[PDB]
Amino acid sequence: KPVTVKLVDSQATMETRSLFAFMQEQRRHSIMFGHQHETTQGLTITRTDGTQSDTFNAVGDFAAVYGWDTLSIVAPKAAGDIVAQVKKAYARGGIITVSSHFDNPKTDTQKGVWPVGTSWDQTPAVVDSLPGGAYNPVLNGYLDQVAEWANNLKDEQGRLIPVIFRLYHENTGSWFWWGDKQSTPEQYKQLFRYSVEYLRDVKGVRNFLYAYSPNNFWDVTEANYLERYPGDEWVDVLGFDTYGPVADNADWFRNVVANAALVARMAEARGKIPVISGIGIRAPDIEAGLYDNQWYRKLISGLKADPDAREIAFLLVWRNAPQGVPGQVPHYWVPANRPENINNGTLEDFQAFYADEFTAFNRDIEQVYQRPTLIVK
Ligand SMILES: OC[C@H]1O[C@@H](O[C@H]2[C@H](O)[C@H](O)[C@@H](O)O[C@@H]2CO)[C@@H](O)[C@@H](O)[C@@H]1O
Ligand code: NA
Ligand SMILES: [Zn+2]
Repeated sequence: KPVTVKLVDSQATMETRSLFAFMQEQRRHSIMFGHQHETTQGLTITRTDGTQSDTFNAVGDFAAVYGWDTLSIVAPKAAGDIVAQVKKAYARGGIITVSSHFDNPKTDTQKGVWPVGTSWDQTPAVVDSLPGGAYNPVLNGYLDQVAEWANNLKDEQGRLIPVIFRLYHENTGSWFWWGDKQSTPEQYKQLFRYSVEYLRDVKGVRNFLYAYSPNNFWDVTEANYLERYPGDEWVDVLGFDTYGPVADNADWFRNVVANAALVARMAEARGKIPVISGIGIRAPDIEAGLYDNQWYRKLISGLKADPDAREIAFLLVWRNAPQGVPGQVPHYWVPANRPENINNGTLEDFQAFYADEFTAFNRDIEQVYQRPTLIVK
């Protein structure tokens, strides 16, 4: 049966429309597991060509949702090209999402001392990057490259590969140049809308669903989520990102569930897909060598028990850095099939999460892209 969909891009390809329809249905039957750099970064992988993952080595299947970033698309592509690996993920029926760690359009010529000129350069650049602003051409250059990438991202039959494109995330904090100290809510909304319009209307991107993802709220209300929300005309996917303590984390887990419940209820009301677009133990705790060997079991237990939170389409955890990060300190979220994670109980935790009937990995999702749809618009 053909389902009626209303997308940000009413001219989206049939496969893109199908992806939306798939998640609309699937989300009330499972939660898909997502992983950033699934087949491009791992502690246990010997090839980064898109054929291996730490997830696969841990549980025998890939993540259902594959996350990557504009750090692999926009010059200087610090994270490396991902076209081949995206194509491999799509060929095995996976779902692709790309987040936007854009450089700072006001300061990107000044790179040298980290974090100058990067997403993490907190110099406000929202006002300055909108049309009329001096750095609008710099932002447009980034968007040009995203569009060229999207417009040429084709499968073996020459059809465009759908991507869930997540823009200006974690915007309710101030660690990024598009954050809440860097912009009024109206200015942020304009940046998001301008960028979607540029991609869709100026550059003709037809294979994107658009995702919005602030941080978790501690005062979990619709009014709070709506303050910087770009609007129903501009967003297909309602998400949030949340990172918590490794220890004494019951309150944080309740907050995860509350935020997921909110986005799920909002998504049903607004005809959107609710997701958790980024979730994990906070990086500093992992980097200190700490672990919670019940983390994944607590996550799935809490989510599936709640009648609203359970309705999210996916949750995504962050990258498994093969050599960690400079402190080298560990920086990974999927427990690896190796002595350290066997011994500390985290591998068992993740294997139990995989075994859970409500989690969906890559072999658990079928006919994602061939569903008939009608479009409103
Ligand atoms: O891959 C881009 C950088 O990602 C960082 O990880 C952050 C991420 O920026 C988000 O804030 C959220 O997902 O939390 C993640 C973990 O703290 C780090 O992995 C950097 O090393 C990357 O360059
Ligand atoms: Na679900
Ligand atoms: Zn159903």
